[PDB]
Amino acid sequence: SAATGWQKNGTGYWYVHSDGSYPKDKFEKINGTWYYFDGSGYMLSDRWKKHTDGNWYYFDQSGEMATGWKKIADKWYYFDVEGAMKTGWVKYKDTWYYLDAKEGAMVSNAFIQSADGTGWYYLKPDGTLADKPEFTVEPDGLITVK
Amino acid sequence: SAATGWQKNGTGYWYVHSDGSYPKDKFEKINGTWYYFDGSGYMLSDRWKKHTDGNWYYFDQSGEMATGWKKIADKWYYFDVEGAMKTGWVKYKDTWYYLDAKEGAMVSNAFIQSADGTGWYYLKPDGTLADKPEFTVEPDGLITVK
Ligand SMILES: C[N+](C)(C)CCO
Ligand SMILES: C[N+](C)(C)CCO
Ligand SMILES: C[N+](C)(C)CCO
Ligand SMILES: C[N+](C)(C)CCO
Ligand SMILES: C[N+](C)(C)CCO
Ligand SMILES: C[N+](C)(C)CCO
Ligand SMILES: C[N+](C)(C)CCO
Ligand SMILES: C[N+](C)(C)CCO
Ligand SMILES: C[N+](C)(C)CCO
Ligand SMILES: C[N+](C)(C)CCO
Repeated sequence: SAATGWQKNGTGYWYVHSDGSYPKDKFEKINGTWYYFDGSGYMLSDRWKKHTDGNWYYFDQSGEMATGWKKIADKWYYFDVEGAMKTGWVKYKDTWYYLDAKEGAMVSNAFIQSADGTGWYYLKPDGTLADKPEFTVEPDGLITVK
Repeated sequence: SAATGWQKNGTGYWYVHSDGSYPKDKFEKINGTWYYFDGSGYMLSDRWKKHTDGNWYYFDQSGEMATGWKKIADKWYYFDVEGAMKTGWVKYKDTWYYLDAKEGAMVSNAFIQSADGTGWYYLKPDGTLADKPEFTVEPDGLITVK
């Protein structure tokens, strides 16, 4: 906790073990919290990382691995309990949400094709699933949903 | 997960067990996360709670018990790992912070009297402890610190 723990040489943070010594290019758990250190010892803060397990990870300005829902650059993302960004459907409370399969951001006000390519799910403006959507159709074929 | 879990009757969220039944006026852990439900079964969201253990707890709009640093109404608070709002000194990374003993918000740009009433600690504008503060004094007795 003096020459042994969180260190700061201007550019960023690194961390010192009694002796392992300082993590680089890996994850580390520190007082209960996961961080990632770049190839040069420096903690990632406010940054996306695409890991070796094919997952996307986010680290806040503080360096803490994101877990659960997190608004980032004005878009929602859900991260599983082990910090992996999720895509597709997720259960949150009483309802369902859908996260782009490409960028991973929550989708809203959209039709999502069903897995078997046969049908659709509508997600409202706030992103929730419509359990009971309502349609109206005008003569030109214009559709409103609610 | 249908007539058995997160429920929503307009006013707020309540939660149904196979059969305990629905928590009221207590904490509950649900899929790894702690919530609090008022005397009437409803999940607290975006709210301070003063618990029966004499601690202050915060619950975000989502209802999640706050843990770690959390900015709330434009002030910082550190919550211990079990969600109890902390006061006094805390260790964060390479430095120290001080949280008001009264309201619990982080203190910045201030002198804090040492425990034994004998000396002082200065915390900068961003709230960090000054390990090496510098003073200058003008003829009227005016002091700058840095
Ligand atoms: C150990 N440092 C983080 C200071 C530099 C690594 O090259
Ligand atoms: C200054 N804090 C410790 C409050 C957090 C900065 O990310
Ligand atoms: C979409 N979220 C569930 C992340 C929050 C909405 O309040
Ligand atoms: C399990 N994590 C992905 C959280 C880090 C170690 O691999
Ligand atoms: C509940 N949904 C069917 C919308 C998602 C599962 O694929
Ligand atoms: C998936 N991200 C949005 C995190 C980066 C682009 O691949
Ligand atoms: C939360 N409930 C609606 C189940 C109880 C109200 O008295
Ligand atoms: C232990 N907690 C305070 C986190 C909840 C139950 O009291
Ligand atoms: C080390 N400080 C004196 C800053 C406070 C610890 O109780
Ligand atoms: C007493 N607190 C400042 C902790 C909460 C605001 O009412």
